[PDB]
Amino acid sequence: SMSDTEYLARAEAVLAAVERTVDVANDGDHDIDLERNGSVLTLTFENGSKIIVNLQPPMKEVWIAAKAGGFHYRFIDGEWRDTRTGTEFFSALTDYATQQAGLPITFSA
Amino acid sequence: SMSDTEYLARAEAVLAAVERTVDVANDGDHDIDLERNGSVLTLTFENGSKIIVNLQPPMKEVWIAAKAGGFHYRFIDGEWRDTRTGTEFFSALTDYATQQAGLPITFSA
Amino acid sequence: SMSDTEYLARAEAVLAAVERTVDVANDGDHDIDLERNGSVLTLTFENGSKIIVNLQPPMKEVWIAAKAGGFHYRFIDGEWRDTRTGTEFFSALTDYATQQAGLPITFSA
Amino acid sequence: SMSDTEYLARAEAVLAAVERTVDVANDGDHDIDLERNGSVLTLTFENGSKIIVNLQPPMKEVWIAAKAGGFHYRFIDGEWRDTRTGTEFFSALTDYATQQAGLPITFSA
Amino acid sequence: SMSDTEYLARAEAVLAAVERTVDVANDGDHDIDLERNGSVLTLTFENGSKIIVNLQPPMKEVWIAAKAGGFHYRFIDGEWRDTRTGTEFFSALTDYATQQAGLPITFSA
Amino acid sequence: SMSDTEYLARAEAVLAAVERTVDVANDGDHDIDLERNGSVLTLTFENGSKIIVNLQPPMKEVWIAAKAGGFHYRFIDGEWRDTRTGTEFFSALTDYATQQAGLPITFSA
Ligand code: NA
Ligand code: NA
Repeated sequence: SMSDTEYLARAEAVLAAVERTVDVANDGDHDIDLERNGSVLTLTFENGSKIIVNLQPPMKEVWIAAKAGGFHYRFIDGEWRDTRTGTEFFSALTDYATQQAGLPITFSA
Repeated sequence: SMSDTEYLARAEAVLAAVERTVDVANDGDHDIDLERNGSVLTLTFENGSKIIVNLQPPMKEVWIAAKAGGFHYRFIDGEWRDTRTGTEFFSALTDYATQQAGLPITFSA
Repeated sequence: SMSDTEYLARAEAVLAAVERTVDVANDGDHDIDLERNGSVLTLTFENGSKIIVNLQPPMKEVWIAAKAGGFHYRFIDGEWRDTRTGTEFFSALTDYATQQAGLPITFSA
Repeated sequence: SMSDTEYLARAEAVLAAVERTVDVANDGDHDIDLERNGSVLTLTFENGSKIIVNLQPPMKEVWIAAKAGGFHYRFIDGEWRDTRTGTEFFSALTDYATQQAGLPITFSA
Repeated sequence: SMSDTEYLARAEAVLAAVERTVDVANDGDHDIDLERNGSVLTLTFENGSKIIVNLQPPMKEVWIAAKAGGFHYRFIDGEWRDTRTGTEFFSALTDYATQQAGLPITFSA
Repeated sequence: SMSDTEYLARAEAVLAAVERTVDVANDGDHDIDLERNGSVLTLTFENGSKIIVNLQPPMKEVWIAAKAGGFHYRFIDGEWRDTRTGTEFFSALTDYATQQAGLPITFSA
């Protein structure tokens, strides 16, 4: 269809925030491989496991694919919420990334 | 009633973004006449046609009046959407302004 | 549960905006006592009356307690709205604080 | 020259913030006439006195003209500061507007 | 050294804004190939020419490489400015991209 | 003097960001005691050590007091920088907090 730049600005800002937090983690005790390609951010942990954060423009969503599964987030009333459970994006990502890093990594707005 | 400054801040920011993009277009190949008076932004293209972007505070809306018609936008879940079709504001305005300028003008958040 | 940092960032920003406006009022003709403790902002007016603005994280709300009563606000479609009447936050607070100060204090996004 | 949209976005946001605060004041005890024309905001107080807030793009400035005089503000290190005294914009405007309204009006970021 | 997330948030936001504007241009009369890889945004115009916008973290800069040359921008007093001429980022990019597209493309904050 | 609300909005936003990150850390493996009183944020780690982040309005600064010492930050060209070394705020705080928690805590804009 037509690009929705209001959606893209918000969704791209999520990818960027995630990348900055990983950069900080990598300054310290972490070694997470990070790749940003198009609208896809791929994190590869030291144990070889992965988390991908990406855009789904057709539903104006941001998605996570992690060891725990695949989760979809829509921006509703000021924040990104899991379309099934309502769980807020950064809290879920923190949970999944901490599981996979074996060392806390704290994502926060 | 009482002024809703949260609405006004968002709606005024739309008018301002539209004006900046037109200013840039006017630095280049365009000659669009721009007038900002109160909460009304009037664009007059070289062919004499017009687009008006204005506020409708009673419904917390931003409106377009263009050759294509009159469209009303409400801020829902992080963006300005056409109250009838759901089309996002800047994508619609891009379409209408490009029709009337005869040369692409690209509005974007 | 888990801290919702997207909610907290927005709600904390309300407390901060309220405090800045009171600081400005206090530079001039006002003498409002202000206390910020945790997620609770307490305003004590010259006549001894009070307004408290605080967070209610379980419902992702910001609350007012004032002479006029207790009001609850949720962030819906870009702004903080009274969960019962729909009244926008800063307009309501302006009303209540002006009643209690006996001199206009203007809160605005 | 060429329009500086980064400057214009910041400077226009000042005009908009000033207008919202006046709108709130006008909901209450004030009757300030407000006119926004192009990049010029004219406030006319009940006593007939005036304050104008406007843009000066050639120096990327925002200016005040008030009873107290004419003051020029540049954005330096995160805020708008008087080019002669360093006084921050909203604090100065609060001072001047309160003088002219005869009733406190509190401008705040 | 250590990742500067305040710099990265601002610089990444430039890349994202540029990409959104190109997306809009591509909805209309343009066909610009866009690739985002790491902190590098590559635009390939219909005539085969290129513009790259990328990060230079060691000096907290954003760079352009275009037909017109290589330009470096630092964030100073609220905006991205050419380190040699002071020209603001989006105005320069508009100039270079319009040269290379042969059809106006308007970048704006 | 007069309250500088442009400074206060930026400085308060630092305190709020720090608090949100600690809240997230506390959802996981951490137990950091957090107290926000006025413009002072006190963090008490499990080993009894402390970090305080607070405002210094007279110089428009944000300060850290940590085991490593006392550091002062001013907002210059888009970010908070150590007035002696130029080190950016969140990178320094990450370093100090990680030292004192004994488990990485990642602060990021
Ligand atoms: Na919303
Ligand atoms: Na700055």
